[PDB]
Amino acid sequence: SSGLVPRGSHMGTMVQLNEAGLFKSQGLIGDKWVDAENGHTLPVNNPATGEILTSVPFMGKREAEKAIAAASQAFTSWSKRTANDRSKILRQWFNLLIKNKDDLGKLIVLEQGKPLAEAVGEIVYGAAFVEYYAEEAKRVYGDIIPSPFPEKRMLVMKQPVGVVAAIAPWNFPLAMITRKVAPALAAGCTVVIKPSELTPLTALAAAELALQAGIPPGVVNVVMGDAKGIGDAMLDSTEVRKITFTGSTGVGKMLLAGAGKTVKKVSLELGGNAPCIVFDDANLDVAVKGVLAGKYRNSGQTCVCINKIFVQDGIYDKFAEAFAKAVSGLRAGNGLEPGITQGPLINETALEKVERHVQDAVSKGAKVLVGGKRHSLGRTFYEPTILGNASDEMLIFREEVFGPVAPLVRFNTDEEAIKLANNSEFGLAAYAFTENITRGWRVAESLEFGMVGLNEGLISTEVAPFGGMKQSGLGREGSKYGLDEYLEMKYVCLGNMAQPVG
Amino acid sequence: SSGLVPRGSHMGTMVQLNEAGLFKSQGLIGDKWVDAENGHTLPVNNPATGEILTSVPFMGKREAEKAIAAASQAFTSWSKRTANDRSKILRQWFNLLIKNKDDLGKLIVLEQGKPLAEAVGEIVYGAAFVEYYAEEAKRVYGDIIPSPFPEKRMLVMKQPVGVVAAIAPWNFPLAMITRKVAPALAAGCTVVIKPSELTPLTALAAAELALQAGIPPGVVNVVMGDAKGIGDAMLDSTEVRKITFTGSTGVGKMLLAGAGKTVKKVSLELGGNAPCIVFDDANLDVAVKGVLAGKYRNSGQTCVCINKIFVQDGIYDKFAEAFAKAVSGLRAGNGLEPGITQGPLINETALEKVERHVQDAVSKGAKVLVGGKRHSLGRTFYEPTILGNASDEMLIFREEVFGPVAPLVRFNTDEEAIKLANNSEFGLAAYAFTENITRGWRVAESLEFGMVGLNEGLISTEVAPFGGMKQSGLGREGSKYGLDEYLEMKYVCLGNMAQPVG
Amino acid sequence: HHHSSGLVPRGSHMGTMVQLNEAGLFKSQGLIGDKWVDAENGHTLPVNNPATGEILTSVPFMGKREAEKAIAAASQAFTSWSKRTANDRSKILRQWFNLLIKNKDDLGKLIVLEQGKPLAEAVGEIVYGAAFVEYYAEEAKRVYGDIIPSPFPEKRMLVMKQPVGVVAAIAPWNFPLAMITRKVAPALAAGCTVVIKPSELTPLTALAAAELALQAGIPPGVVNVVMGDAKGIGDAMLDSTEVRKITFTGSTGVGKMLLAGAGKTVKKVSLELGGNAPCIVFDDANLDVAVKGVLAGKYRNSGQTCVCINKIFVQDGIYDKFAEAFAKAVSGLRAGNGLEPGITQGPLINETALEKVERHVQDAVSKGAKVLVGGKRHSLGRTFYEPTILGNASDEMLIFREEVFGPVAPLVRFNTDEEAIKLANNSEFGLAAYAFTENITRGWRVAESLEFGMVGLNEGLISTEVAPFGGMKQSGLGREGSKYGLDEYLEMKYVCLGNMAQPVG
Amino acid sequence: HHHSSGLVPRGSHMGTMVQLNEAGLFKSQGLIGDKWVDAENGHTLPVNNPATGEILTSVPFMGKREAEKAIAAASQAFTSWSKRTANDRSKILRQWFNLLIKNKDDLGKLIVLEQGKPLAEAVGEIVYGAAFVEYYAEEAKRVYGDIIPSPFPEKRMLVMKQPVGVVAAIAPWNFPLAMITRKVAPALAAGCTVVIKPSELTPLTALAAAELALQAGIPPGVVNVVMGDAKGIGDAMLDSTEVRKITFTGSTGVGKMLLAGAGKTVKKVSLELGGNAPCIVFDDANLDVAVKGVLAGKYRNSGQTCVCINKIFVQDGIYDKFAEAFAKAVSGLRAGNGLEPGITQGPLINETALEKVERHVQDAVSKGAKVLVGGKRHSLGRTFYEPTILGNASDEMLIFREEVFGPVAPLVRFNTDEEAIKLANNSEFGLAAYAFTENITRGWRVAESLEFGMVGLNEGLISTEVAPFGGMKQSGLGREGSKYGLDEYLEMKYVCLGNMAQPVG
Repeated sequence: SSGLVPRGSHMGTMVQLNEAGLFKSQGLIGDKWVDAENGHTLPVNNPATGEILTSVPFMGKREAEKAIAAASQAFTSWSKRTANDRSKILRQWFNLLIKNKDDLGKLIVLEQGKPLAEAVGEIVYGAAFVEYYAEEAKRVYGDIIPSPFPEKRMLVMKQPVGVVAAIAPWNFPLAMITRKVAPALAAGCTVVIKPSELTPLTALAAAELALQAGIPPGVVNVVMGDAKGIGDAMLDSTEVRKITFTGSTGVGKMLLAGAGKTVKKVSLELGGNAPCIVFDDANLDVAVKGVLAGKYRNSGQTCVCINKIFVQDGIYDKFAEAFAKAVSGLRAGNGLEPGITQGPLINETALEKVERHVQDAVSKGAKVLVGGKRHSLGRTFYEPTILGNASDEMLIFREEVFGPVAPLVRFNTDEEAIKLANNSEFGLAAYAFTENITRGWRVAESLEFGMVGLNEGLISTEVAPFGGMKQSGLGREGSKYGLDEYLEMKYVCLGNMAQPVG
Repeated sequence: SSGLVPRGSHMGTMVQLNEAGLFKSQGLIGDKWVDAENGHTLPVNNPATGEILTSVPFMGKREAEKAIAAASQAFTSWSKRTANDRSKILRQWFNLLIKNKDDLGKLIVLEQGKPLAEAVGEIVYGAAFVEYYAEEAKRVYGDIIPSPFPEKRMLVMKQPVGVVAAIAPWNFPLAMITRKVAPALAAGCTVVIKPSELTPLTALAAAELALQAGIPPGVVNVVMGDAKGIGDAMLDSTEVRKITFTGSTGVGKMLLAGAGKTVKKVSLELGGNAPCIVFDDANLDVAVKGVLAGKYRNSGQTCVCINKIFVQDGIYDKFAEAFAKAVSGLRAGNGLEPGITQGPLINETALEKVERHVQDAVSKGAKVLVGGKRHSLGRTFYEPTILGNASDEMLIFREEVFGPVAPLVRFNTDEEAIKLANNSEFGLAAYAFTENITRGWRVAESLEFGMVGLNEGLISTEVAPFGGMKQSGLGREGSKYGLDEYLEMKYVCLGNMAQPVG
Repeated sequence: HHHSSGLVPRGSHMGTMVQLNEAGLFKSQGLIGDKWVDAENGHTLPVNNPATGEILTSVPFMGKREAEKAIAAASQAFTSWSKRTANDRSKILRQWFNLLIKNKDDLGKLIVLEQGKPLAEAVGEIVYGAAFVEYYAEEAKRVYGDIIPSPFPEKRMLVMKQPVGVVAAIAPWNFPLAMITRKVAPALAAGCTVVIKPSELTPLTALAAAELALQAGIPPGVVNVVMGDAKGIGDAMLDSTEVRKITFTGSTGVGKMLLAGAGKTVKKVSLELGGNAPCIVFDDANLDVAVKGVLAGKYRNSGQTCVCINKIFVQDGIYDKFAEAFAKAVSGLRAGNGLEPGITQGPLINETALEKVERHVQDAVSKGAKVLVGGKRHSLGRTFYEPTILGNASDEMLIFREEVFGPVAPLVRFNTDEEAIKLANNSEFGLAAYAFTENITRGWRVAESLEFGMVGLNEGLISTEVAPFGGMKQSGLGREGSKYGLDEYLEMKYVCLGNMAQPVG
Repeated sequence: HHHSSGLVPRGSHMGTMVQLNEAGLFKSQGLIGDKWVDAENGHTLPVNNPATGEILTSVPFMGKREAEKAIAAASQAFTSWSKRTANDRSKILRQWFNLLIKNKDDLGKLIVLEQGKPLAEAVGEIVYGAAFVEYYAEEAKRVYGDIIPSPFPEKRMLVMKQPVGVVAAIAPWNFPLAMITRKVAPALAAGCTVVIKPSELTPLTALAAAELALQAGIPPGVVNVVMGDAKGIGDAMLDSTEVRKITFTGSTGVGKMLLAGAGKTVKKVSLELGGNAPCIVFDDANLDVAVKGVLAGKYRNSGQTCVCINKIFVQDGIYDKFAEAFAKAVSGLRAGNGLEPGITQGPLINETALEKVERHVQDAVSKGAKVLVGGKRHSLGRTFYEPTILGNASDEMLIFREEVFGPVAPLVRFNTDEEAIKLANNSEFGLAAYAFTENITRGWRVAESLEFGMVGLNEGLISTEVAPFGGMKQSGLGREGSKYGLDEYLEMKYVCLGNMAQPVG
């Protein structure tokens, strides 16, 4: 035969991305797109097909040092622009992300696997942080504080902290980049970001659009490869004043310890193990829809995912039946195909963890209501699963599954469920469903979690502060408060001041 | 002879303190004043006389664990009181500190050595944090954020973080206790505090007055002795959610690293190396008075102390002459004696550091204008000193002296002085003197320091945020912002909400 | 000196009056600057106890001349008071707060004597009224200015907030202490001085409060108290250049005239006027909570509160059970003299108030309302009225359309949520409203939908110093209580610094 | 169709008018709901170019009936507009902002044609006026409510902020675009609808702005524009129940009447009235900064700004050097038609304005003032007046006491700082003031001391959308620009939730 023999299954999509200038195979340091110093690379694979999409550089310490130096050089000028000037440029970036949302969504699907509707939704959500902080840049207010000394006047100024090092995970290849880069740039900081080596392409496309928006070279730098070597260069640098990380708890704890030697500002978001309480007086349809959305978005691979569901005795049977019917409607497959609502797990390690959790639960008495095996598609597709008769001795109760498995734990009293929900070292998201005003407010107040969905399974938004309590993190992303993570307060005391006349 | 043979030189003062119930020889754990588990003790000595004032317990890990358990038990009830209820109790504590200020001032003099006027001033200043946060407790405002989803409503709540571990240094035996304890208690947290083993008595007296105010047992706990063992118990505890430390940079960096393993919230204030810029157009009298106060308060032993003075070429001679005349008016001695304005350095290690700094400067060309030797009183008294012709190669330029030594560095241009002032890893206080509005605002904006005194050498106040940039710290103490260090934000998303009618 | 001498009129509660007089809290003069004064012509007005008819004392009948002198004293005192630190004003205001609380039992008795409410409610009013003094003593130190990012590189932008100047305050009779402190405390905290005209019906409590202000160290002229010819005093307040802000609580008709009159000198005006509070009891209300809440929200102060429930809309499914349980609750109330323990309803303030209540009840019964409990003057006579419930009320009744200010609760049946909310919003009033529902969606919806400045949701007692109180529509302008209450007494100033330099390095 | 036909009056700047008409920005009708309309009786008023005397077009002469119809359209549109999300309103307002900026050059020319200012100032006004639209598009999403710590364990306390309702806005002629957007942008952002009456002297720019609002997707009835009988329109705005807030910028006499009239329905009112801005040049001013700043602060818009410098107090030591350098600066100004490049002074708006300027100059010269530059009508005639400086001015002169609104700068010598500050504060005006000093203590002191809503310190050009603008004393109520500007269009609501439970564990 004669004809095109593609190496991959989605060449038309990759060609369209490349024609749009959104398909990159190099990192970004200052005013250049670059390879690693020795030309080494790593493959980026499509999780639904196994195919290599492209190689990207395998960078380390030296490239990270060069990126930090570029960011440090760019900081002086960027930080001294007016807020209005930074705001205009950031809005241009926001507009370009939205203009390119359909192609950027497809790029997320290719490298990370989620359904196209979720990927395009991630562009809209991620871009919203850029818009939000473009507006908030102009609202970094200082204070004039009444002085108890007649001869003194007291001010508070808020100024950018300096060069920021940012590390982002694979589960939201765009939004985890903008949630960190947007506030940093708005405040007047510059950044060195290390996206996940599993999903770097979307970060590179976002950086290309930042350059097109007029973000000066060196304000945004993107490096990837040897995550440990890059992270150590970020921690060892004097010029890096702040480090922001989202990812695994074990890695985050090491980063936080390492940041202590230079007293860096740190914000981080780590593992969660979100409880969801369905009370007897929940609106059943609202609860089923909210739990389905909160558990199975991104095939369970979200930091705010519902991990365990406590269901009150009176509603248990009706909830379990309606929830199983809802879960049975999910469809796994390649995210570029219409009607697909579950993508593959990111890799074999993730699949093996899901299988370990399910095997442990079934060995301790859990009942498989739906699913409980690898999907017929193979690879890293796992059937959406519900485990009935779950308990506090199970691995899935104690640890974050990060997959499409919903364990149900029966409970009797409200106090019992709230105390169980609060009995862990996690503190990211939690959820509750009840129609009663007193009960709803009480549960929301009582839960020891940074976010609470009350009659809501989809809580993500750029306007509100997201982050963890206890061992789930430090600091917040989104809202006015997210910008404070990138600022230093300064108290200025003016002396030898005079009394007003007449 | 017949008659009283006191062991110390200030028995009348110690008897008056004891009669007032302010002289303690035990720690405080829950509802009991306690010894160490094995009865071991450490002496607390008067630095002006060498005499033992009293012994206090030499506690460690086990007592710290018991104090944390008491704080954890007390937290449930204290955190659930209304803000108004906590506020009333904290105001009672504030009133008792002020009522007892003269005796509490004398206790600081005995254990730490500063002049009585400075010690009574420290009570007024330290007590002011108690008042401030009693008022601010009622002003922990949450938010209602406009929701971009018509069917959702969005709230932000702010709630106490939990048990706090606090470590305080010796240079402000009262104010470093209240700066940490007051916001923690106001927010609804409970505390375990380890005062300096050099100056624990004032902390114990403050805790006695807290009990008299109606602060419930276990809300405030005070332990001391094996600082490493106590600190390790604080870091290892799950229940300790936040740790606040003021002290040496080396110890602080180890604490911050150690806190990473449980993802604790940390705020800390470390070494500073404050530059002071005297421009050619400074008001000479204002500059001399401000530099004298900012350098020599507490014999130079303040975290915000002026460490190095940059003096512009045109004013150099007139400043050096007037400043030497001002420094020559200082008088060293026992802080309980009238007219004394310089107390002894805390210990022999501090004296040896001062001597090392002076010897290094003189070996590199500095000119002793005033002082430059141990005072005739001996012990740890050091003559107030001025070193002319100082330079950036000197130990005193590069490191925190924490003593009564003022080095003068000549400079030519404004830009030169600002760049030199900003060329370190310190970032706590800085000072500038200029009569010009443009120059003054410019220098205040340019300085990379958490606090700036502009035509002011005495900047301390509870109403404004104090803390460090770069390697000088994390977080702030004082002002509305100080309370945020003890709170966790919670976003609550209400779903299935209806549109307003008509 | 012999017990038969008549210089002090003999009467009931003489022991209480003697104890108040001994405490320095029983006054028969106004306060202008550093003097307690009579009116220039020695005219007076009597203050009578509404439960007994007995004279308590007389107060001056002052007018224009005395109001001008009080304004001049306040203007003279403003210069120094406004330039004190916030901390200095805060300390003095806390001393006043502490004195009010120290004297609460005697001050409560004084409110009972002149206004009539039960002693427990009067002592509660002292605690509530004094709370504004404490709140604004703290808030004085929290008048924050701003530093705003400048879009011009060479400029820096600040916002300062400074006291407006002399304030004229006019207070009504239903809370003789709290209506004084709600206005005086924020004004003083900001650094303003005040001329206050308390109600001529209940002036004694204001004078006692002013004596305690002087004892607290509030300098003479910072607080001045005048009363008598309300129109003449009000016209002097409006005509004065130096009065920069007026604050008024009282009748809508008088408030509208004051607002119009303030226009000629462009004064800042805050006011709180008539309300006509609807209360919606939905079918899914917790019955006990609704009954208890409506009982409290309607009958406190015998219905004489600005935020009192005026009309209750009850959903068809809960109507019968609510009406029965509510009648049983109301039957427990007991009218009498507020100094007698066990009494829970005092007399209406005067005969005009009683006649308005009788007019509302007669109109309702003539249009088909059913008297479920009460509906007549109490056997005690004077201005005591039986606690009343009118079933089968409608939108054509005077009590539906106008503020009754008395112990009468009309019940209006409704079918749908939307019907009740549209009905509740169909007036020019906009002060308080109330709703009872256990459902989260319905509760938030009703609270958002109601066109009122305050909403009680599963709550009949909403008053607090920490939250902003005031009216929408024709019920008022501005707010009292909360951080926002202090802004009524401040002027914003934008300061633009030019020729500024770029930061170095 | 033949060039000799007279349907379109021939004249100067026809190319510009044709380009504006082609762009959809040249209107001869008002806007009520979904229609562009004439007055009910077809009456009109002409709009003439002040530099040429030529007719631009006519606009309707509307009155009470049309204002009532506009209010009804705004009331109908309010229900839906107020219930959109803030994000939805923000997107639409940003589309309007972008359209104003896209059309800035043509809109600038339209301002020149009807109002007369130089084209550079008119295009600058579009950028400044449009900035309010952008600012409040962003601020719409930042209308934050509060959760307040409750002193009652069983209650929770919230503060919500919701749009006030239909707004009536009245704007003057000196900034034909920015005075429209400063009022319309925050109103729309909050969720209010508007009826605006632009100045009958400069209505075209408002109509162009409203066409662009419709193109942006602002629904019909959200913005309505009426003009003609200003008294009849204003009375319809005041008489309407549905108008909940009035905002007015213009003359003090008219503003005081509107404020008085608003009292009968207890409307929220914000207004900005006459100013009489003092400018203090201290002996230690940077001479160049003061000269440049006073030049800009006095002569922008030929002195026809609300914040224009009205009187300059110059300290004895710097007087001679300032007067000499300032005269040299002023000599550079050039009067003419604003469409001619190089022109920096346009004509005064009308003959009444010119006569007031002549009255002020004649009064000053009769009382001893020295004409340093100008002091007569410009050789161009019409309403052009020579830029003038009057030396040796005093407090007995009309120009010291009253707002000149023209290109005349009077200089008053003073000796001490305290003298100048007391003099600057001795009026009933309170809008802008200015000061020039290099000293930090003196600068902060003067800024704190001045009894004015805005202070320029070493700055003669202070206008910005990011900071609060408005007057103290008789210069106004409320603020425009900054986060605070949005509060003028909101009502606070306190919601108290009762029967709440204690948190668990």
